[PDB]
Amino acid sequence: EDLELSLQKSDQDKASKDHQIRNLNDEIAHQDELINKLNKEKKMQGEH
Amino acid sequence: EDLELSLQKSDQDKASKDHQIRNLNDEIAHQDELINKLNKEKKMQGEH
Repeated sequence: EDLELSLQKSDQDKASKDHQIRNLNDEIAHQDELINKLNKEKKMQGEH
Repeated sequence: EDLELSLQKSDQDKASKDHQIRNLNDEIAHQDELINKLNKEKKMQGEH
């Protein structure tokens, strides 16, 4: 009963980290167009 | 000894995923001044 108390809580540590690496990967997908369109916005300003 | 084996599988997996989070935390920090550099460009060339 001691060892499951680590085991359930260590998985609880892992699942707390599992969506964390997902959400930070959801961030890089989300800001991707922001660094992409500002690569586009300056170059069309580069004409002007 | 079976539950020790499943504990050491998670224990090796936890810090190895922590190896995945840090360079991913690096890249989310890497573009951070870069997008704000692009942000300060349009605020600079705006009146220009």
